[PDB]
Amino acid sequence: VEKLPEDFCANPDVAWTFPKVFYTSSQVFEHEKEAIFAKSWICVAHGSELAQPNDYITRKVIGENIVIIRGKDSVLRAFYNVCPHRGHELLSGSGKAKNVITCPYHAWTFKLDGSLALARNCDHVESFDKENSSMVPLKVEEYAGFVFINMDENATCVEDQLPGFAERLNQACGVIKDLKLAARFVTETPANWKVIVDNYMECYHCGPAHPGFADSVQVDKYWHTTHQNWTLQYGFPEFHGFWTWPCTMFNVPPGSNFMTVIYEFPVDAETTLQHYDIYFTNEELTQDQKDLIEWYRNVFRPEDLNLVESVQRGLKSRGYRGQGRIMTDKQRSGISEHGIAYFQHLVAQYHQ
Amino acid sequence: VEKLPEDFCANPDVAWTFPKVFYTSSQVFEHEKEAIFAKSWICVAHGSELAQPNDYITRKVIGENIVIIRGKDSVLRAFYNVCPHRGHELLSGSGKAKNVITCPYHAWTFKLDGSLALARNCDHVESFDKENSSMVPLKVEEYAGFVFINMDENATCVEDQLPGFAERLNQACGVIKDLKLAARFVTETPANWKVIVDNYMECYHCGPAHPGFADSVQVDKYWHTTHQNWTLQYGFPEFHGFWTWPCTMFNVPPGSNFMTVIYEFPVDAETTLQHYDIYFTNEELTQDQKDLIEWYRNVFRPEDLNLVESVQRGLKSRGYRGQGRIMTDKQRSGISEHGIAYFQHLVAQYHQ
Amino acid sequence: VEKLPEDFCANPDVAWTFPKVFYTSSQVFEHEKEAIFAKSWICVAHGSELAQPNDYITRKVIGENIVIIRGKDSVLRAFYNVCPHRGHELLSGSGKAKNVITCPYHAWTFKLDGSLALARNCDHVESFDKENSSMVPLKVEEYAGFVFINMDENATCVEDQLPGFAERLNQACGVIKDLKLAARFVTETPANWKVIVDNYMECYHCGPAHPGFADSVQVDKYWHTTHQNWTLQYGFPEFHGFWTWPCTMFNVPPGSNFMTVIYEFPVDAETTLQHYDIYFTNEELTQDQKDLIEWYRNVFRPEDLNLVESVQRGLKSRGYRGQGRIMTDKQRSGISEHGIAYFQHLVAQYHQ
Ligand SMILES: C[N+](C)(C)C[C@H](O)CC(=O)O
Ligand SMILES: C[N+](C)(C)C[C@H](O)CC(=O)O
Ligand SMILES: C[N+](C)(C)C[C@H](O)CC(=O)O
Ligand code: FES
Ligand code: FES
Ligand code: FES
Ligand SMILES: [Fe+3]
Ligand SMILES: [Fe+3]
Ligand SMILES: [Fe+3]
Repeated sequence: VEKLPEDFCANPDVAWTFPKVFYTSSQVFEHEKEAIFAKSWICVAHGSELAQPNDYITRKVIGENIVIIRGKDSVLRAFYNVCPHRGHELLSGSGKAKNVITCPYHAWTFKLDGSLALARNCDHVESFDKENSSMVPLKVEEYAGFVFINMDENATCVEDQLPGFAERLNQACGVIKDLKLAARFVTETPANWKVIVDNYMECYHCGPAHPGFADSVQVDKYWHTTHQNWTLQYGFPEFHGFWTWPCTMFNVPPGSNFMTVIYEFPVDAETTLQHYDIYFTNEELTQDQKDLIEWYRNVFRPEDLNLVESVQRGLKSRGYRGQGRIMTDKQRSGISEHGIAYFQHLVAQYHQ
Repeated sequence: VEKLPEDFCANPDVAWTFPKVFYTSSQVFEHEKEAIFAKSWICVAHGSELAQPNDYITRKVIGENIVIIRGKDSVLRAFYNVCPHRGHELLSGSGKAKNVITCPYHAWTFKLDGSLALARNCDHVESFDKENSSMVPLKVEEYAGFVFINMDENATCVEDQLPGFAERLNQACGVIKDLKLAARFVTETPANWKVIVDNYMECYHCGPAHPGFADSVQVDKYWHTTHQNWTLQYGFPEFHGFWTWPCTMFNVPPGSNFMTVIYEFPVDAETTLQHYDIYFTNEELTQDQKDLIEWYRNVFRPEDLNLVESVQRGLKSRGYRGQGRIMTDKQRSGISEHGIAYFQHLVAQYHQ
Repeated sequence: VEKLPEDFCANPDVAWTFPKVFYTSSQVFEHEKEAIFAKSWICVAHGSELAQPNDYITRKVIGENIVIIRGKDSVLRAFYNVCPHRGHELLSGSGKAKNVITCPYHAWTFKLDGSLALARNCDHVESFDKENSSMVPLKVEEYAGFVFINMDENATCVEDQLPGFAERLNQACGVIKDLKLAARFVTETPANWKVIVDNYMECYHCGPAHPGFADSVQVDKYWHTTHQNWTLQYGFPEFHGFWTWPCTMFNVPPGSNFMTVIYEFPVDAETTLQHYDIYFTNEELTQDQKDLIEWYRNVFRPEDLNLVESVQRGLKSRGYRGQGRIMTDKQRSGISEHGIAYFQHLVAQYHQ
């Protein structure tokens, strides 16, 4: 029942953020849950986690426990992680599956393509239906070295969602096929998923909110350019910060020899599960990599987590007029907030 | 407003579990809360806890704090555990009440039958009603050596709910009257009460889910026969497992000299408080009895608690088609799931 | 949405408490939140906390984070604690502000009167509206030596809400202007705000529920007189206990040189934030004052917190008939509950 104009934030030079209800309403969240997150490609992992036959991972997004698994035939598949008998979860965590999936409850077994292998005693069950007792699939695709799922059977391909993105990312970081997961920070953040994207889409805040990092880095004339359902923040010692629709962020810091990736998995209007993954090419970490990981964990990320959490609380106040001015300038400077207008302009298209 | 056919699961040979909404909907739970648990006899304890005058226990079921108390006149009574003046709780925990109940807030005193003994200054309050300032009762009955409460004043008697059950239980365990509480495991379980019953009503899962247990024991016949709102699982050193409507289960393991009892006290659609009681006839326990209690606590029960918790999560998934096939076999073998159909057929009569 | 008669508890000699729904319903709370707490003067502190230029405190009441701040010009002001840019909270805790407020997010600065000082880069933002970018004020007034806020722009003055109260309080304690905060107990209490007022408005409970305190003191005359939206419990070495609409209580114990203040900041139907402040005229504390603080913290207050928490649980029971008799005696004795009737008669006017 809450709608946005089709031209909402179409002019970034004179633009404001959503009326606050869009950050807080459970009704708005339920619509975005089905119109956006059940019908878009959702990045869930780096390819290194699913490279070999029988490799699998599990993810939870908008209330759906999903298993992605590389088959014995090396075909990548994704399934709802729920047994078609009486609903027990099939796999937990991540690792290497055996040659069949065995349900922990009554030990029905499934091939890695989801088809029912053996249902105990089914020969003695009247009219047992073998073809509707398979695991339920969804779409999965490998794109740009990462892995995306899609709950909409009618989805096309990741490239139609993020045209040109793979090429640009492989141009910022040429070592993607050999990156390996070094650390993952798991946090349930009490902020709307769009508030966390807003926080990523500008550098207006890094001076005030990231003193130790911005003070040492003399970064001026850093540009934020929009493309097709993704954007690129590029600064100088190159920096790359990609945002991709709806809410996965890829960062290639100065060395261009490593990456950090932010995965946002919305839970409800005021809760978002975040994975903060750090990837290096070497499995054995040096102490310089170990220290860098702890700087991310204990110094950098807490500052951004605190910001979006305070904003979520303030957004409910009757003392917040309703919308915030997006501080875009004529020059599209490094401190311009125009990236927020691009993101919210796209979001508004789902609120017509 | 979610209704089931009257013939739901009337034919166990071709049957499926409830549509998933019945295990997850708060609307369904509120209906079951009032149509079943406020109008059925609810087992709360073994008789040994209330055998002497002034004995009392407290229970919480469907949001109601209940005090069950044996009066000075040796009459067993049950009351809502709330003062008639301004609503302070009257008793906590379990034990021996003094000869009057004294409310901790304004020290009104009540007799063990619920009557107001003395309300201070009531002589000076205009039109004070001594007889509607008594504790509010509900029905209680001793049946089969156990204690049942009922929130419906128009209820009849436990035998009308469970015809023949006491006669049959006393044949399975001839020493019930001499049982004493040896251990109680209290768990607030994140599963619908009906998922927990499903898990009790079949042995399809014992091989897969209780490996250490199914591996040691060579069971030479196993039958699940239905009766009158209760069922009996009987195996061969006999084993007896009774389920009684709505959700109390009584087990008589091989020795037949001790019992374990499962009490389910539903909290909401996705939460059930469970009591797992172990009763032996001797007050001082042997080292083998202590060992058996720890096997139940740390090996056996966690396996069943984990199953129902995983099922409750999987039942919410859009990848669960909706209903699960009840694996009934022609022979009604030891691993047949037909007990579930009987249970769910009874539940369905409450969703007309 | 069930309404009360205009004469509800108009006759204290024959009166009952609200039907239990008024203490538990979220719908009732939402009405009282907007009709009472967003339209009444809410006491937040003693003036001593805001006496000097740049002093500030923060409070939270009915979901609103408020900052009260004494400006460089020595004018006392209050603001919603939310940045007009993108909603980050502005200040935390209490203390001495710098000469401008700096937002932690993007470092907009505000003078202590709420007006925008500096918005970084605003010179390059098209059509930037500086005078609709100030912090949002609400009304604040110093009254009786304490500080009140009001969320209703059309509010008048505290004296219109509490006629004669300041005049009578300064007769109870003549040194209010020299008091200083000696101790504060902060508790999120799981009780409706009206249950907590009930608990304050009678001494019917002091004998049974405060045993160590009742036997210890000698009371030669104790009266509870009602006025205009406030009441006075007065005893003899005088004692004064003031309740003021809606739920701030001021205590002047026998020595009549110190004060105890209860602030209730409701959160929802079943949750109330309480501040219990103890004020002495000397800042450097004696051992007897220090001992007295601990008796309040660990002996006296826990008894009252436990009473209201148990009452809130009991009010939900179907075994509570619905309303409780207010134990008013014809002689308005020391243990008469007639004060509850006065309070509930005032509350009832909002449920017509
Ligand atoms: C894009 N930018 C620099 C604004 C956000 C940073 O990339 C934060 C991060 O990479 O975790
Ligand atoms: C009936 N059966 C054996 C399947 C369940 C077990 O009795 C559970 C139990 O004894 O606690
Ligand atoms: C009003 N009365 C005496 C009932 C309550 C006490 O004043 C509570 C208090 O002083 O904190
Ligand atoms: S739930 Fe998977 S086999 Fe029964
Ligand atoms: S509440 Fe039990 S006596 Fe007042
Ligand atoms: S939110 Fe306060 S300056 Fe950006
Ligand atoms: Fe940041
Ligand atoms: Fe089991
Ligand atoms: Fe008290």
